[PDB]
Amino acid sequence: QMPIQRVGVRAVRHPLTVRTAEGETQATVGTWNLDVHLPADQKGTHMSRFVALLEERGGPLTADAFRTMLATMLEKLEARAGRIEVSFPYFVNKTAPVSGVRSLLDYEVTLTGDVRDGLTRVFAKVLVPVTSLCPCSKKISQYGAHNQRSHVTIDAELAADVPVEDLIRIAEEEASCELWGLLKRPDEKFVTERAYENPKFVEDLVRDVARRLDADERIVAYVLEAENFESIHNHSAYALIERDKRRG
Amino acid sequence: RQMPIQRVGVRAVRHPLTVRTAEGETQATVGTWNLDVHLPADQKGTHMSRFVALLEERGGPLTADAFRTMLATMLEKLEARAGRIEVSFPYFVNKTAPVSGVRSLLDYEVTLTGDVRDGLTRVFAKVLVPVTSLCPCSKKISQYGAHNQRSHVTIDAELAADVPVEDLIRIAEEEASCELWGLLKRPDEKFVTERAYENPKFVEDLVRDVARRLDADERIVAYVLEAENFESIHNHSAYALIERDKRR
Amino acid sequence: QMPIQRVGVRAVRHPLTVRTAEGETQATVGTWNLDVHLPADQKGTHMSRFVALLEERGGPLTADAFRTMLATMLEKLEARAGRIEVSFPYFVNKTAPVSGVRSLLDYEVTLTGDVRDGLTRVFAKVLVPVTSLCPCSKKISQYGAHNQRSHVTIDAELAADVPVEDLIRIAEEEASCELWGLLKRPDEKFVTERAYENPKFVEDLVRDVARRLDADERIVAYVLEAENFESIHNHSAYALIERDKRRG
Amino acid sequence: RQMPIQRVGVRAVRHPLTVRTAEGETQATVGTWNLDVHLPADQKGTHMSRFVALLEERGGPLTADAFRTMLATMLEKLEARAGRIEVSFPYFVNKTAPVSGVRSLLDYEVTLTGDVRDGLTRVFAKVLVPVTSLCPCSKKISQYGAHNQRSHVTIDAELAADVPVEDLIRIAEEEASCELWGLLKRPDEKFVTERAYENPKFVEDLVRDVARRLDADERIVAYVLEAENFESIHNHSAYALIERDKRR
Ligand SMILES: [Mn+2]
Ligand SMILES: [Mn+2]
Ligand SMILES: [Mn+2]
Ligand SMILES: [Mn+2]
Repeated sequence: QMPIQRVGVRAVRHPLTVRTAEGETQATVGTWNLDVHLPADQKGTHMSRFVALLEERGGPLTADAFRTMLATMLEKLEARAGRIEVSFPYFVNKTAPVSGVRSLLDYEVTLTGDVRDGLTRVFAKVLVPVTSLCPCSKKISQYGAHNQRSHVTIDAELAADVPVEDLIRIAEEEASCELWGLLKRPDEKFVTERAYENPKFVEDLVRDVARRLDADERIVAYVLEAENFESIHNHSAYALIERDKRRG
Repeated sequence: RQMPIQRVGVRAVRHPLTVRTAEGETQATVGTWNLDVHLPADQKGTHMSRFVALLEERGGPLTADAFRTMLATMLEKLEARAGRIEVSFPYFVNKTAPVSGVRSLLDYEVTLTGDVRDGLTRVFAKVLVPVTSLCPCSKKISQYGAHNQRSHVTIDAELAADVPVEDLIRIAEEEASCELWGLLKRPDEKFVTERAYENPKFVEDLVRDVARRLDADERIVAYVLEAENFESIHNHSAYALIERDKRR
Repeated sequence: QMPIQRVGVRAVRHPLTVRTAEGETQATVGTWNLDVHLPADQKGTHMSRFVALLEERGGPLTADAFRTMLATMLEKLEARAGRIEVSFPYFVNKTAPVSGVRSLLDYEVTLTGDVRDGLTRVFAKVLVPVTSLCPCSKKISQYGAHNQRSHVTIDAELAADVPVEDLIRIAEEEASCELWGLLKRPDEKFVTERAYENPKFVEDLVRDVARRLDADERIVAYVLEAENFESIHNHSAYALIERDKRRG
Repeated sequence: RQMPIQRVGVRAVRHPLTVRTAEGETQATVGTWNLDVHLPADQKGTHMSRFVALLEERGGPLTADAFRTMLATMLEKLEARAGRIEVSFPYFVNKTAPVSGVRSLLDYEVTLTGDVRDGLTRVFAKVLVPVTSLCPCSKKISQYGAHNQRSHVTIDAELAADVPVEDLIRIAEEEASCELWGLLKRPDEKFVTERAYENPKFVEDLVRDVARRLDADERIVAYVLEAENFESIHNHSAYALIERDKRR
């Protein structure tokens, strides 16, 4: 006797191909969460149809194909509102700072689509691993400064199409240092020095990243998180910034 | 860096906890704490150290009113005007088997959240209840048998007035095809298998039946109800979400 | 002043391509654990070299390439003993029982190589999701019978090259019913009936699977596990069988 | 089906636990239990129900001797001659900060295993100690700074004579670059940053230093020691394993 906002399949693991900024087609494994709105006067959705769209679907998952999948799901399941969400690991070939030795780095990307109330919204979320270094530990200590691996997460509601790599760079750029999978000894020296030279508190990280998200038209709203897995503790330091530019 | 941060603090701090039962008995459980505060735009950083001190000093059972005293003490000790406390912990209920009566303990995952922002104190209670599901379709189409799977019903509830988790569990255990038990006897296995078969329910029916009972409690202003069936026939889960705010 | 049996990198996520029994090349994401033995008179291994073998390596990961990687690692790291281990999700296009509707299913495959004491050993481990159904619940109940999703894991030490798909079939074949991602209504009926018709206890599952591993020459030893995620309980039923045919 | 099963029983049963401290104080913690028995070849199946009954009836602190009484009661109640009990739980130790002395609790993950097979009773103790690591290479090559990461040292120890976990933690906390604390003050952050810098250690050095101290305890017949550095500079971990059996 009541409508259900989300009703559908969840945790469907299924192969995916994305297209890199470099034009390459990247093959990965995704986890899909496809759901639809059920009108009160409807007893139940057709669950076999979700798995069928995933099997029928083909090609690289471009921004346009993503939107075409959301519409195809609503037409095939006979719905007016619904959401599609896929999570997958994404890889970028990076270049070491001094040696130039190429190596891959792994990011976690979640892509979401949602049509409700005649409005379609696309969301880009990337978790970017980075190195942080406390400025206090550096300032009060004769030698050394505590450093920890950090996870910067950018859940951005796109006003225009934004490459995930555009969000990864903002993260790596405003971080004390960015992670690389292979580092030569000349490279270990530079990363250890540049981090010490650029110590940033979690409040500084999220602030420095937010300013650049603020200044981007393609981002109408975003949730920004930064977690420092403190070496000196068994807990983490956490900071979240929420901004909807449509406010006002 | 001239920008406020809605949430800065410590994350994933495990620490021993004592809570108060509906009976008023105290249960000892381990908790994972999240303590964060709002940071003004002209403030460089909050005191991470103080958040842990509040956990070490705090003692005694975690009564609702005690949870509200802690949220104020946090703002008072970290010199903030807004902030949130989150704590999740396993919760046990001695259960009575349906036919034999053999007592057995069942575990649940409870999360309490308090939040002060814009001069409003809001308390939440989220519980995960483990329950059995049985497909109405399998039962009708098949000559014999009916596929059944373990389900997870999650009730996140903003409580205008305090409500025991026991009260939340009941709405889910009662509205499920059948409740779970740790110890069952041959008499009790027959009842659970027969009763579940006699009350088949789709993920859509389950959330709808739990919503109607959550809609009828004055204490619960708002809620986000989730039901996930781990389908035996597939390696993917069925899902349904109902969100209701009684203010709107 | 002492040797270290395993010393190296761990949790290196990195893209992988395997070749299916159907000749196809399957692209997936792997997690690598590459380690080497350190002689007492050696202070430390070269960790940058592990990541370099992964970046340098190419082609589908065939059984032969896997062995050639283990040797290349020992030669490149200047070791006499060492281990390589990659974990990745693997997909098979299955056909529904009555409708024939094709759909993918996801398995977790771990491949291990180890050279020690002049002996090289290759191990194949596949986790196969399956449906189980209690024979007691069926025997003591007027209607219905409890059914749960199960995970059958086969860690087999190969005496000859064995396709992972050969191990997945043994698992799906001796199970009450095998999982399919897309099932039509004719298909739901068959899977619900065949399971009820073939109820098997966890002790029966592992026994029925072991007999077929026993009778396979390509398997010199294996660890077999079966976990039933009981619908009627919040815990699981577990059975493990260990067999080394070289015993005697 | 004419084949023995080395391990049949229940898995992942969470249940509240009380353990005894080296001080003799009792600590309340939640446990996840694994109770299995050996099944003869001519036996169709063990009684799953009895395993949970043993957990409900059992009370009082989990003293070593009490753990050994439970292993016998299990074989006696399930009518078996071989079997294993495993229980893992968070463990806390009030810690004292190095300069200020501010007490703070730190958590560890402890796993106790008992095993009767071939008429031998074997007790084990596995603990995970959270510790900080600092690279000796970064310290030498770099002009300023030194990269540091949180590490996990795991000691699995077959105990001929009972040993408190406190004794295991000490060997790891002492042999690490620096121990972890929940609450630290500006004086204590300086000490930890300086001390860790003053005692750099490679994953290989750490396991080697912990082994020598584990080799010198008569109570510990055998052990598998693991050390994993979550390197800040990379998204992958350093690893080292040392396995020693003092019988061989
Ligand atoms: Mn710090
Ligand atoms: Mn069904
Ligand atoms: Mn049963
Ligand atoms: Mn290093």
